[PDB]
Amino acid sequence: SVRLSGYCGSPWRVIGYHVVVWMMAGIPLLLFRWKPLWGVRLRLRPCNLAHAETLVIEIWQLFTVQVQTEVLRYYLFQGQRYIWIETQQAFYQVSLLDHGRSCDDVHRSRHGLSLQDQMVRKAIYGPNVISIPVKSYPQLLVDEALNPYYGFQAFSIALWLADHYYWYALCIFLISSISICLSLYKTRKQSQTLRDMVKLSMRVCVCRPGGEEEWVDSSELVPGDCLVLPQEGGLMPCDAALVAGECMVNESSLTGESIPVLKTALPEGLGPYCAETHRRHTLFCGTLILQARAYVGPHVLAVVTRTGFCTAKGGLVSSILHPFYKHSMKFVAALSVLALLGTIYSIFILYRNRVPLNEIVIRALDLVTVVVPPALPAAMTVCTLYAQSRLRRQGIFCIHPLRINLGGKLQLVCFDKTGTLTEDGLDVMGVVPLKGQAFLPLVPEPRRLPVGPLLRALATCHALSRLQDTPVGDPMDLKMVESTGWVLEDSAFGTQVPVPVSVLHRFPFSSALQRMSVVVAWPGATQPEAYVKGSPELVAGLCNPETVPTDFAQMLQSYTAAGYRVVALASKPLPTVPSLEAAQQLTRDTVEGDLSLLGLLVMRNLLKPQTTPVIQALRRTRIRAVMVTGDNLQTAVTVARGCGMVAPQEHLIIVHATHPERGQPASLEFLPMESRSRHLALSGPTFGIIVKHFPKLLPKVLVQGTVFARMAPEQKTELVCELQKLQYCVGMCGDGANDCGALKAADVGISLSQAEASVVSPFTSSMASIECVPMVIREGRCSLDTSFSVFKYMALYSLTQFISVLILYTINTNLGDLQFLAIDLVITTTVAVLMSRTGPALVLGRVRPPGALLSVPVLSSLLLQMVLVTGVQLGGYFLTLAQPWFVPLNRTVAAPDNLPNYENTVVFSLSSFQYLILAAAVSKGAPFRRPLYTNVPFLVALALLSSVLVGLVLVPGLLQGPLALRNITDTGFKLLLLGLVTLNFVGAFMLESVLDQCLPACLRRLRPKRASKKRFKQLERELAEQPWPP
Ligand SMILES: CC(C)CCC[C@@H](C)[C@H]1CC[C@H]2[C@@H]3CC=C4C[C@@H](OC(=O)CCC(=O)O)CC[C@]4(C)[C@H]3CC[C@]12C
Ligand SMILES: CC(C)CCC[C@@H](C)[C@H]1CC[C@H]2[C@@H]3CC=C4C[C@@H](OC(=O)CCC(=O)O)CC[C@]4(C)[C@H]3CC[C@]12C
Ligand SMILES: CC(C)CCC[C@@H](C)[C@H]1CC[C@H]2[C@@H]3CC=C4C[C@@H](OC(=O)CCC(=O)O)CC[C@]4(C)[C@H]3CC[C@]12C
Ligand code: ALF
Ligand SMILES: [Mg+2]
Repeated sequence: SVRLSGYCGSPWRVIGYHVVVWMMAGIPLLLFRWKPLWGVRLRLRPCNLAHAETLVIEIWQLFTVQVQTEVLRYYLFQGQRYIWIETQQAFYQVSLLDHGRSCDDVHRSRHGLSLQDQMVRKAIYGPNVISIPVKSYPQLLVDEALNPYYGFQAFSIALWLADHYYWYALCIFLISSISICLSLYKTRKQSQTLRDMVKLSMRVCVCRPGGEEEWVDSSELVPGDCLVLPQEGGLMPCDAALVAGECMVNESSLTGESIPVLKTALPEGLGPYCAETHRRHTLFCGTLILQARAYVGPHVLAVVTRTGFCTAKGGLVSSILHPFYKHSMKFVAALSVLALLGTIYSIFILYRNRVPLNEIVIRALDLVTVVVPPALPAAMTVCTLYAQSRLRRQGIFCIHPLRINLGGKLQLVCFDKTGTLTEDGLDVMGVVPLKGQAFLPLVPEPRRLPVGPLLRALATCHALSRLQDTPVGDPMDLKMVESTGWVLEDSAFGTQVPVPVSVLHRFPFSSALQRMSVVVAWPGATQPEAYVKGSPELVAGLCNPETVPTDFAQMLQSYTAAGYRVVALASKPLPTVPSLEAAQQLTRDTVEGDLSLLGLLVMRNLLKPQTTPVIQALRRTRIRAVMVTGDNLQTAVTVARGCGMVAPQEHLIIVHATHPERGQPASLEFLPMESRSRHLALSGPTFGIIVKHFPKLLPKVLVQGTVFARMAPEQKTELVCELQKLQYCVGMCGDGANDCGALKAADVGISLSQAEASVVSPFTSSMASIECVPMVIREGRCSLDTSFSVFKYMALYSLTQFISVLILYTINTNLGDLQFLAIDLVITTTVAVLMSRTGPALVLGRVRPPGALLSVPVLSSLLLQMVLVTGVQLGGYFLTLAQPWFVPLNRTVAAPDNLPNYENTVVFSLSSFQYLILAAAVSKGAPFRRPLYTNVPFLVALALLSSVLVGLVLVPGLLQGPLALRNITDTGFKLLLLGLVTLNFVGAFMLESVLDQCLPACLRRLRPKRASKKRFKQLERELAEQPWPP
């Protein structure tokens, strides 16, 4: 359901809105960006939809759209046009304008569209272009830079500039500015790349009423134009229906398969033309026409049905354009409420301490920046930068490094079959000869055959030509001739190293007979030899019944039930004289009759050598591998059993759904096919029928579905989205244009292609194997572990500084600008960068990292470490006050005037060690990272900073002038402080170990969680309890 709200404008009201939102305050702009309803109710008056100039489109999601008048009122919502029909008084979508018009209606368009008609239809539908918007850098910045965090960072920078904290403000400002500039550049470059990808400019020939023909740009195409298709082929500029002639189309952009698809003219009937019902008569935008035949009439005719975004390619592009962090944000909000409480206490004590008002405000507001660290996201990003560098070294290119963290959450990866799991093209599996009347064993090496009829039939029965000293022609012909070892030189062929045979004539391959004929001869022969090659069931009807085996159909189906490309070959001795004076005057029908079937050639798309190891490694780590292919279900099932997606002990069930016809509803048919433990296999049609008519059975299908074949690109996207609705973290790995929606919609989409799929995918790999998936999963698990560690350190760091500054505020002192700077810059930056440094573990494990920062382990660790930190700091403070040499701090003045003093000195000396202790304690090794002792730079940095601090404590006058520290002459007290920090070190490491070891066991044995939050785990539970298909 949708709702259209109409708003006009008043100039006085427009100026009034602008002044009230600009001169009064800047906050109203952000308030209106957070809810645009108030902004549109203030700036625009409500107007009747017939006069509206602004519409609020709400689907809950709210959108605002400007209404454009040519007259023709219309608007664009997500690339789709909604023209205003005055007679019906509504904004009707242009996709529905000629919906349900008959096949005779399409056929009457074969004479073309006039110029007046084309102009009105271009006014209505627009140009035949997929127009992708590339925003300007200000327009692009308003989206990102208005992040709430960036506002908090701006507030903190302004505060630090008001507080003479210039250097850390400059560091934070530089980091944020470079990050924003990089994000803007990346987004604009990706937009420009996608725009260049979807752009299609070409000259097309359209029929015009009166018999004429006009060459126009493909953008001038409107629904109702009659395209004149080139006989030589080419890219299809729009969606069309064939009304005259036939075509051979490469539909890999829709299916991923380069096999030629035959398109025939639409049938003339009084029934509504449908792109799915008449898919075999429809030419889709972006697909490649290989050749077009005009049997009746001069030229091949197609009637334009959909242009622009209304094409299937346009729908895919629109889906691409218009589709841990939660707990991080909630923890930051909790840090903010703690900031409010600490600010109240700070105001109270500073007013007690007789601090001036402006200084009270500065201190209380600086406490907020203290407890909420402005440098948290950069610290979280450093680990993803390390992971991205490692991945680029391994050949995997990531455009957004923060997407790497999602690799640690993946429980399911979807795979395209062709080019991703299997090779791009077919390979010669063998040739099946015939001895006598029965089949022979399959011969994997056709050149190992003797020099007989079948070898020369494989070698010379084709239509290849030599070009650039390289054979060019039919691809399967090229591969079989490469297999035979014979080299091309009508034509002649030399054996692999026999007698070189020369072709005497050749009859072309026609799509009607779907078979080819040649006539060959050689010196030392008795008579010429004619070869025939084509569809095996069609060649079998021409040979003698005493040559075709009785097991022919069964063997052919056994071959083709696995997705093999069988092609038969036959031959004939001809009583013709061995001369071209009679051999070129043969009619082909006499050659096709009385054949002798020589055998079959079996071609298959082989599984890549890296596929089965990776799939078995994924299944061993309990990650679901799902085949989502555009190919047929038999090939998909065979490849899924081949790559180990379906183990031989496991059961596969085909789910077949039937459309609800007149009088009976849709039904689900389950047919178990002989060889988790239960896998489901279904087609695109079945997937759609289940999505529409069985929405309660759909989750079980998605939880048990392993093979999804014959899927359209939007169906791949829908599968990815429906699996994400089950709370899966979904990965997609594909290499085709039909995979772009699923690669953009997936959490981790890896592109095996460098063209037209690299644009929309977060990750691109230079290797054509799926070995990138375990690499990305390992790097993502390492990055998620490292990000947990860095977040825990920054939280502990924020709290430690909070406790320090509170203890010091209570006595009317502070830490010190240079002590603040040491802690903020030197310690914290060194620690964050060298924590993020370590790489991933070498082995994938079955257990994956936690994806929740609000977990009980994380919160318990933080709380206990902070208890120990607060205890050590308060104990050192109260031990300092108990000393005989201790003197109070002259509370009459405030910091930094009362510095140096013993209290700040001891508090800083303790907390500065605590930062390194917590840094070392939150860091982890196994199972998702390399061992912590291998991080030699980090350990050396910890030791060096510890030695610097031990010098600050022990060596008199060491940096005490700069850091405004007080000299303590009691060496026993300094040794007591060092023993206290050693206590904190040992206690922090023991706390981390005790938690990481015994907290899971206690959480399990104490309160058992029988039900997971994940929807798919609950579905797996209830399927284990009650298996759905009985
Ligand atoms: C406030 C200021 C002073 C902070 C400055 C911090 C920078 C010096 C940090 C932030 C990100 C760090 C980078 C994070 C990622 C990497 C990748 C790393 O290279 C690899 O990981 C290759 C490994 C492989 O391919 O096997 C080299 C260090 C480097 C550039 C780090 C260099 C130091 C950087 C630039
Ligand atoms: C007057 C005082 C308060 C100013 C201190 C100067 C800082 C700008 C210096 C002191 C310590 C320096 C840090 C020393 C250690 C590191 C780790 C280093 O990491 C790497 O080189 C990556 C190599 C790898 O991982 O392979 C990046 C620079 C950085 C953060 C340096 C950034 C600049 C720092 C913060
Ligand atoms: C006055 C100066 C010289 C003080 C020196 C302090 C050092 C003795 C501290 C600083 C950092 C500490 C290191 C911090 C962390 C590690 C990793 C830790 O390894 C493990 O926890 C096992 C599993 C894993 O590596 O993940 C072993 C101790 C060690 C080297 C610590 C050993 C003692 C170190 C070197
Ligand atoms: F390459 Al595919 F489905 F196998 F698009
Ligand atoms: Mg593919």
